[PDB]
Amino acid sequence: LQALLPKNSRVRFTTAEVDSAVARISQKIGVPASYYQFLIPIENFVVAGGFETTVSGSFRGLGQFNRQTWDGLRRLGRNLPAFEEGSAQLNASLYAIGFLYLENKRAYEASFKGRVFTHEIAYLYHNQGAPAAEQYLTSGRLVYPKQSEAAVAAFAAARNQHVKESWA
Repeated sequence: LQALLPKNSRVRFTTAEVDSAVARISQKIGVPASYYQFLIPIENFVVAGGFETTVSGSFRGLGQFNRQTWDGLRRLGRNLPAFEEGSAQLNASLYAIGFLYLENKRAYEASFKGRVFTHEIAYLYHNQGAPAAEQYLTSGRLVYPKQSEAAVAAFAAARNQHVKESWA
């Protein structure tokens, strides 16, 4: 039973086709497959036989990208289709998730020298955007606070991981 959040069109992908595409793309672009396995179930509906993803409104597809974030990657030179087309596609959305991870990793490492970009930190960056993610890490307040309980839990873990020097 999916929890109702206060805030029509979906696409369904099978687990196997997601897994196959993740394995291929993650290897190609140098992003851990485990990051995709972490992110996809948080952002999308896990249903019998795979995942369903909303492709209407501001946030779309497996990565739940908005157009501005998607277009940012294109501006960097990433070969993606237009937001509205690619966000409804398996491969393009998986490339975008990974390209964004790579960009956010650079942003995190530039602001916090010597620290490790963990999966939960990467998800914070993915969801809030790098500027707002850095703001949450430093201030403890979300710029865009209307997120799911699972997301908020991930962000709290991310900040814990960020501040603490080691596992403990």
